[PDB]
Amino acid sequence: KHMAGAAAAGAVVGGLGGYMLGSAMSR
Repeated sequence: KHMAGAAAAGAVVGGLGGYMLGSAMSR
């Protein structure tokens, strides 16, 4: 059930990473 680990790590990193890189490239 490594789906919980990969999903948790991917969701967290994706949130912070998507925001910074998101607003950074947007402005």
